[PDB]
Amino acid sequence: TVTDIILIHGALNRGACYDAVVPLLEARGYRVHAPDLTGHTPGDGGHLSVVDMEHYTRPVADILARAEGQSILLGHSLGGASISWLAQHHPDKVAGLIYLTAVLTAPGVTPETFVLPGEPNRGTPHALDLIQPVDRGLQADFSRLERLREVFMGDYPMPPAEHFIQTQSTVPFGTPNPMEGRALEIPRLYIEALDDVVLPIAVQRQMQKEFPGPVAVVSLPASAAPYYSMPERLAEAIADFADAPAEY
Repeated sequence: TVTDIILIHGALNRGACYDAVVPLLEARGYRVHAPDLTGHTPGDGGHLSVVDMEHYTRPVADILARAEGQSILLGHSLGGASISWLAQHHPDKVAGLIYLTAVLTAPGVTPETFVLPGEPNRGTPHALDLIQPVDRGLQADFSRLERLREVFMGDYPMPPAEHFIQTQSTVPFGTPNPMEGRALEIPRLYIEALDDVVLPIAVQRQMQKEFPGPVAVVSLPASAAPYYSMPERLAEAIADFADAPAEY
């Protein structure tokens, strides 16, 4: 039944960020994908090209279309707003959702609800401090490289440029979760990064607790990027979920 595993990057990242994890899942017998979202491939136009969530997620819709069977969608950090949106529109194509220290927001709730300071257990003030506006775009603050590294990339045994883009579209921050009806019947899994300081473990829990209905959860002892510090443990739980998502 489950045929493809689709891994989806966070803000300012690219598909390639998952390089270490892809062949581990492939060994578990899956067609594994790590596409760039719209605006995330150098030479494609960048952040102003992204019209809306449909346009931003099209490279994932396209893959799901050629899928022989069912798919698991994984989102990292900001990626969770992409897989919630896709779930609404292709629930026939999706068998399961993985939120990897990602943004899981209740129906009709935007991700910014949890980036901005607020109560209870809201705010990502490390990221607001290191990611800055430009033009409608967001971009890291390159005057503080070591800070950029300990905060966003401390799990890397720095990463290579293939893993990143310069400018991020604001589209997925302001677009609210459209999941209704069948989409809420998809099994949901949240993988926590317990030592994350981008998205504090308290915010992660506040998001699991605020989503209507059950969320299965696995806890990883990682920081903002578990695909760097522990690909093997991560793939394993990803494949244990794709082996039978209704019962994990």
